[PDB]
Amino acid sequence: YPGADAETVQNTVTQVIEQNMNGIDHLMYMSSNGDSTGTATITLTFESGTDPDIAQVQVQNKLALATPLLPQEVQQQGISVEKASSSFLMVVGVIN
Amino acid sequence: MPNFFIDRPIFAWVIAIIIMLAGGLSILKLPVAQYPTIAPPAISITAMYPGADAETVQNTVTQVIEQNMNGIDHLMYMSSNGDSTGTATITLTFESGTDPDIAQVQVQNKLALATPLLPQEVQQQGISVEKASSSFLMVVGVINTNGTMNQDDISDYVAANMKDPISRTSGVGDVQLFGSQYAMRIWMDPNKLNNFQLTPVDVISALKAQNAQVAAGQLGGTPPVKGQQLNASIIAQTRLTNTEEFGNILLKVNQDGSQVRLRDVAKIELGGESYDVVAKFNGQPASGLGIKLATGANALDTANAIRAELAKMEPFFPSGMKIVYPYDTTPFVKISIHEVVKTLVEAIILVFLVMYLFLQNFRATLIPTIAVPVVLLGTFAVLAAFGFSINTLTMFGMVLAIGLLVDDAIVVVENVERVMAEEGLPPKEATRKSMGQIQGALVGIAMVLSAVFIPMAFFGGSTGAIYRQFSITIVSAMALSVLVALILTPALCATMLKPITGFFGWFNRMFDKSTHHYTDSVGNILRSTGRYLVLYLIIVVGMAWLFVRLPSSFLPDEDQGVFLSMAQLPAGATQERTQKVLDEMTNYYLTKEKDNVESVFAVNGFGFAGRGQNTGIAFVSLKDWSQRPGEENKVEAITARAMGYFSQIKDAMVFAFNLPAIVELGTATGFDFELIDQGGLGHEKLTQARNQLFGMVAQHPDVLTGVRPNGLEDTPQFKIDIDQEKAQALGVSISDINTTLGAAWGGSYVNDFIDRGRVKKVYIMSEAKYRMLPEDIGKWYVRGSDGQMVPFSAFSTSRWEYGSPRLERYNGLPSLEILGQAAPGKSTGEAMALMEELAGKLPSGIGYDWTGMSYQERLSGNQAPALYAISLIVVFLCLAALYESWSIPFSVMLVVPLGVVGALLAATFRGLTNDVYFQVGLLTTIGLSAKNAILIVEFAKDLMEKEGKGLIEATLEAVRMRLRPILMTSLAFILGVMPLVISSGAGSGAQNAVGTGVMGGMVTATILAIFFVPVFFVVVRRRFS
Amino acid sequence: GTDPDIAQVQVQNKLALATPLLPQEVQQQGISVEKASSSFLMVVGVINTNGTMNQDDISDYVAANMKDPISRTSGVGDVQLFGSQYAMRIWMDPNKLNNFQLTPVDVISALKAQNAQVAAGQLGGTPPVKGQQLNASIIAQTRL
Amino acid sequence: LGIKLATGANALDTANAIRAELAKMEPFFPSGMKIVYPYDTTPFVKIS
Amino acid sequence: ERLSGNQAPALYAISLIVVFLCLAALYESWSIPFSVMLVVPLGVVGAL
Repeated sequence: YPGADAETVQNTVTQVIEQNMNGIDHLMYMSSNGDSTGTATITLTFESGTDPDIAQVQVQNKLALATPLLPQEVQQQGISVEKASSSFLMVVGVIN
Repeated sequence: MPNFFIDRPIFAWVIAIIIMLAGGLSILKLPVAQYPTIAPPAISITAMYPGADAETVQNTVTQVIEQNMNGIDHLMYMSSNGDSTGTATITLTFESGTDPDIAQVQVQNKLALATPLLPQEVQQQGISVEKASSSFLMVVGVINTNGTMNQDDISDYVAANMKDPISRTSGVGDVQLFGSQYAMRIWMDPNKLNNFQLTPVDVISALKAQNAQVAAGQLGGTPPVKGQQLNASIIAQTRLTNTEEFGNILLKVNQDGSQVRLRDVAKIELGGESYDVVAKFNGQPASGLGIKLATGANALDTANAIRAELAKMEPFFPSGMKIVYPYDTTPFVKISIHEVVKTLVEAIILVFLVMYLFLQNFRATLIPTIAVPVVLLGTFAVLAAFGFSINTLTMFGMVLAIGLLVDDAIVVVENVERVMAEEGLPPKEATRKSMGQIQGALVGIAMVLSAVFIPMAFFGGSTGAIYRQFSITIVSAMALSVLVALILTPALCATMLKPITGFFGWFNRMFDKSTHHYTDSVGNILRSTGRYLVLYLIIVVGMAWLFVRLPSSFLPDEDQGVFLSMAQLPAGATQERTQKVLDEMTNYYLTKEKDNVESVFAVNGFGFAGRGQNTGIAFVSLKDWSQRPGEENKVEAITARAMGYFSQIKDAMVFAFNLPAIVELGTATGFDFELIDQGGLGHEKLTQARNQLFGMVAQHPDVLTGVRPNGLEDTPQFKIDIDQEKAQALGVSISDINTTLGAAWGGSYVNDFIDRGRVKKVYIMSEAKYRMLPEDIGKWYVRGSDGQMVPFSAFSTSRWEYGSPRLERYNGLPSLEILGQAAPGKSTGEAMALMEELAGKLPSGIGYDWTGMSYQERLSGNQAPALYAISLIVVFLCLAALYESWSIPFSVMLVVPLGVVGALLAATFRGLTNDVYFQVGLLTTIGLSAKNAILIVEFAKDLMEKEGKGLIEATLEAVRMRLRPILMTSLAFILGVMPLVISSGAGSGAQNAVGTGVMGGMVTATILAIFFVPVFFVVVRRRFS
Repeated sequence: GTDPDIAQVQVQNKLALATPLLPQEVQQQGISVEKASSSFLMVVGVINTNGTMNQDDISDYVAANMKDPISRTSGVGDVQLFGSQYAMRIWMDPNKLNNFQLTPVDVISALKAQNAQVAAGQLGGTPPVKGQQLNASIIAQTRL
Repeated sequence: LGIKLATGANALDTANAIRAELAKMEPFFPSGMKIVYPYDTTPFVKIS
Repeated sequence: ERLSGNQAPALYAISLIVVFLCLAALYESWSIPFSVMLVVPLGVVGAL
């Protein structure tokens, strides 16, 4: 949500999405945060064993009922849903 | 096995204990819901186009989405409709059993690619893709006792401080809101706008620019200048929040020098997003949340949590609010579940008492009391393995199985009891000999019964979903019972049993006399087998004659405590007139039925058939069952009284009706017809065809009855014609008239704003008093090229014409929903087929198609005889294996008509129907009518083959041996399921259907079988030497 | 062996991050993400014995009344059409346009202004004023 | 119409359904119009 | 880490019982398994 303070992005974007994301199958805990840059990322952690591919479908499916309520600007930017990993597998440094 | 565990009692207990623990653990994890998934998955695509006529939602929204719905897997039929309020839905029904989650995302994805094609307003309002198959767990409604705030305030509060905690509760899979939060509403004023030389386009432009947001970036963000020491983000113009701040929006600066602010040209207030629906509660404003249930969560538990969380926030409600629950399904589930456990515990007591009446020893009656519960707990583990969930179907599919469980415990124990007393063998050795007589038969019973219930599970459509619940429960329970009757009961019998006046002394004396007389009667019959074979034909025709005469239904209706009440007003009736009917409709319930009706959720402007200002609903909630004694205060009686009174109402087609048994589906009674327009003739020509069909079904009043439309008849509608030539002459852009006309009257959604930590819409719309009559069109002014305003009367011609407030489509082509039902005494198959012939002579290019239940019945009906051709043959093969012959199995199969006759006679006399419960009711009677016959024959064959006794002598001994275990099975089972017939309280519609079919069938199955199986065995054996 | 349906979701999930960046003309025409092999399963030809219809009148009927149901039948990924559905063609005349001092931009504006169908609210729609007695939808110009 | 096959779907099962769908459209064809199948590989999956 | 500790008592309680049932089945007595299940504390104390 470009050009949005941390307080405003938290109240408008994250609050709306986080409301319409409770009730997924095998939901363990839900974390979210929005920073001054305007990026508001929500990370869901499913119960160990849930088929990760299917979990994305449910999360992606539910987000559709929430996209209209977000500010008009957010829709243009687009919302990305993809399985996330906390730490790097490796790093490939390039030097001259 | 029986001879392996007999001397290994401990190893039997361990397997019994493991099974018991499996049930205990799985009882605490199994989901509980009123019904399982029955209806096929359905996806609804709702799109709002504010202030749009009925046609427009079709030619720009519904059609465009339909054209782009390509390449979706397992799509069964697509239907849609666009009403006059701007809302169009496209319900896609998929194949039964398809993963709904994958189905929904596929439907959404195609919509996502087609979103750009839709108009700008539709995209701005957003298109919602939901699941329509699921049903509400409960509908919690909040009211306003003091009447100090309208529904909008209540709806806004609910969306802000009640929707969050409820949606975070355990098991709440989806929360819907029956309202709209606040939305800054701007009430324009044509009189004031013309004074200041303004137009609605100017108002829109100012709002779109003076409530925006900016990305100021950073102060000293990368890349910096060398030596920087500070870095902080920049905050630029931010949205407005106060209604006063909106008023100050500067709209125009007069040439003189004065200011023209918005507040001086339009009233501003916090209103609702939509005033289409006006909810009420006993005459007070209200709004509610439609709480659904997540997949795999205790329905009883979740409704307990929700009612507990709302107790936390009870003090925090602003003074005047209160929480009410017009519609809830967990109280009914509580009754429908406990009533079953009251039967599964009454059967155990009855079996304990029944055996104690015959055997007269405590140690004997303790063997079933430990062998029946082990199976009941065991089947839960097997039931939980397949993923099933406790519900009204499986439970009523398990009360039917209690008969199977008992007869697999009475036979094993009773036979052992007979041997000890006749042969005198010790308890540890009597079981070895006793189980040597029926170990083969019991294993055979498992296959034969497994060959009668398994085919039921292979049906298709909605019926297959209901049948699959009964078959798996009965099969699982039956399979375990045989296993637990071959592993555990023999161990208990030997270990527990011991070697061997008043009432019991008299009873034995009388019973001994009876059984001796019974053998005399069969002896007389077997000498004249020819005469009694005639009676077997006079009984089979009776079965066939009565079976056809039995009406066919789907599921019985039950007093769920809530019943709807439609309300339809003539064409064009406004909101005020409807609310007058909905008030005298709510007054009757609270005046003539004050002792039964609890509340009336008098919704307005909403209807199932259609939507508009001339429709209404009232979810009437009745008092608890305990406060409604007798049949005079049931839903069936109350609806009849209300229907009689509402026939006197003028200017309203009011009519009340009870909910369906499974609210997820529709009525599921009758037929569903689509009158497609294949040739592109147009809507007007299509209606001419429907009227032709309606005027031609009248020739067949004895087959088709109550054939009515489901849409809305065309009604007058204002038509405004913009004279293109005149507009150019006066220098007014046609793109400006379309906005002033479309924004002043239809309302527009300019942009969003932030308030109290939430984002809310801003709507502009003319004041209510300036957009009412046709004369008001001339009251609106639009700026010309030179700045001089012109009125709509100068370049607009208006006239009244007819149109359809609710257009409809089907599979992409126009249609006209037609509903109805078959005439009394005529099957839906003939009524359904008659319509095809009638619809086949309509003008060219007008086809048809069956949807809803009829489309499913057009597929399930094919498998009705085919599945029982496999079942009958496989059963015969199993029997031929058990008896080691081809001719003997005829005797076993021929008792099937005996069992059915009792059920049909009882059902017909009680005036029941051939519903789903009854059909399963026959199977257990048929299943438990052969289980008593398979042992009579196998004993006769055993005696004849080993001891060599003559045929007639062998059969007489066989019937004498098996007279006790037949009676205790029938006497205990009939007494066990007698409560289910006398029951008249909550959830009695299902209980009566199951109870009557079983008790009636069992009585004639027991009486006739013990007189006929010996006749069949001798006749079959005689002829097939 | 990859689940073909799960693959499409991920492919189209990523495509939704780039669709806004595409030119408007592409979005209006519509971009379809199909899961179909490049080889044709079969071809359903259509002809007319009379011969009155040309290679386009037949094409319209295939698209109008036949193409849509086929593309939805379970087990069909893509249904290409060997022709073109009808579409009102405006054959412009540069010799005449210059004569009347016009341009294609003016013609585009005229089509959007006049061949446009506008939502027009209702007569006394909600919220009404006490004493109302009639409610009828308003209709303005529609698609030509 | 050049019909393609969705990945993972049976070739002969789909072709059986498509020929069933057209049967519901043949009756309403205007005068002269007729359906001819100039190319289909499914029969080879059946005759073979 | 918290979840590991919470379900630890159930893991030992249910594993001990299953052995008792499995031992009793093999030894056809409710006492001899009670004479082999009394050595586990002599084993656990070794690990601690």
